[PDB]
Amino acid sequence: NKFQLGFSTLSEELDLESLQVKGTIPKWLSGTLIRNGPAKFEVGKEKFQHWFDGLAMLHKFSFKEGKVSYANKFLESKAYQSARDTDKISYREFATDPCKFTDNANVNVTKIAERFVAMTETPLPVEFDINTLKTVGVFAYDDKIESGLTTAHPHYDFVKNELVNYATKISRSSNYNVYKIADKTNHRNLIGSIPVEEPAYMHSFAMTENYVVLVEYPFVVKPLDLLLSGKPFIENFSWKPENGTRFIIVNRQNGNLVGTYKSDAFFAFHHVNAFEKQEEIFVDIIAYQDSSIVNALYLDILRGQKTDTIPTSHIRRYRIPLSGGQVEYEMLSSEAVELPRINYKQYNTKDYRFVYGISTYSASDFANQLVKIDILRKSSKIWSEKDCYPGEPVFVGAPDATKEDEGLILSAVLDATNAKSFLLILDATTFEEVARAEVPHHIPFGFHGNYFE
Ligand SMILES: [Co+2]
Repeated sequence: NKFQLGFSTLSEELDLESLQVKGTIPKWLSGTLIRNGPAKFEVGKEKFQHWFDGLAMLHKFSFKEGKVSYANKFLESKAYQSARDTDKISYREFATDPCKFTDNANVNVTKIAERFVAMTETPLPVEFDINTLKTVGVFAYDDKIESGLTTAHPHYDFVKNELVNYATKISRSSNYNVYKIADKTNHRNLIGSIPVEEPAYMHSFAMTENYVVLVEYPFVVKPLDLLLSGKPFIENFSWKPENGTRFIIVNRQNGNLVGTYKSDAFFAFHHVNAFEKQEEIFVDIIAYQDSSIVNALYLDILRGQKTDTIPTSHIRRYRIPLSGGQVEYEMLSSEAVELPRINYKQYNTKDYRFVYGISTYSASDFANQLVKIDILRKSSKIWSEKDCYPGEPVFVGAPDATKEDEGLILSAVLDATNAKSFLLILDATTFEEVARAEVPHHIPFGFHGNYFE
C-alpha cells in the first residue's frame, strides 16, 4: 500500500540544530515536543507481529525563536540492547514472544519525580535525558504496590500536582490498584484496590474532579492462561460481550467506591475527556463495537491490500446517573476518530467543546486527515494533503489564552511520495497551517507524544 513506509524500520539516528522551515513558528513556542512510537519492526530474520511490538524510538523537536532543532534515538531498553547485540528478540512484547517484562517503552512519555520517562504497559517506565535522548535505565517506583500490567496514559491533576494511574496485579487474586504520585517523589500512594477474577485490557481510563472511572471493556484474560500458556500477551485475552462494559467509579482523594454501572459491551483504547455535572458523570470515549481492532493492528493487515477491514471508532458520550440506572450513550460526531487530544491543561475533568484526532472514516484513504470536532455546533474542520498521513495532533495553548482552542496543533506527518516526514503546525482556531519543518528521513507511524515547556 501507499503508507507502507510508515510501518517500515528507521535505522537512521541524527542530531540537527536547524530543520528547513516553511511558514513561521510563533516566537512564544520555547518548549520541546517528544514523539514516541515503534521504529524497528524486525530483528535479523525474526519479525515483530504487531504494530505495538516495534522497538521504541524518541523524536525531539525543540523550538527556539522561530527555529526548530531535531534529534531521534532508539530507547536503549534491555529489549533494544538485547536485539542489537544478539540479533534475537529476547523480551515478550504485546503480541510477539522470543523463540522478565519487556522495557520496550514505545507508547508515551511524561515526567515523574522531575525525570523524563518513556512508558509502555509493563510495570516500570524507562528514564531518558531530554537533552541527549540517551537512556538512563529502569525507573523504579519506591512503594510495595504489586503490578503486572498498567497504562502509558497517566492523568495529571494540575491543582494538586499529582500523576494518577492504575496498575493491575495479575494473579489468582487479581486487583486493579488505582494510585497517585505527588510531584518530586517516585512513591505511589494506593488510592484503592478493586478485586477482579478476569482482568480487562484497559489502555486508558477517565478522570473527573473527584473521581477515577475505570471503563472495564469485556476484553479479559484468565490469570493462569497469562502465567502458563506459550502464547504472546494479547492472544490470551477474550471478547466476552455477555459481561457488558463495567464503569468502576473511585473517589480519587479517599479511595471510596462510588459505584459500578453496566452498559452494553464496547471496546476502546483512548478516553477523550470526562466531567461531573449535577449528580451525573459524562465519559467521552473513542469506542469500537468490539475488540477486533486489536487483531486489525497486526502488521500483515496494516501493510496489506484489505485495510478497509480495520474497524472505525467514534466519540461516544456515556452518561452515568450516580442516582442509579443503565448507562446510555449518544454520538458527539459522525466522524471516525482515533488518537484524540484536547486542551488538556485547561479542560481535562471539565465540560469542553473541542476534540482533535486522526480521521479513520476512509472517505479518500486510510488515516489521511487531521480533524477538529466542535462538540457544540456538531461540526468539524479537516486538514489533509495528497499522499500524506498525519500523526496524533498535540494541542499547545497560547500565552494568556481566553478561548479553549487558542493555540497550536503539532502533528508528525508522513509524505509517502517524498518518502520523508514533516512537523505540521496548525493554528488551533482556524485549523490551517502556519508552518512546517522538513525531516531528512521518514518517522514511522507512532503512538503518543507530549509538549514540555
Ligand atoms: Co494510547
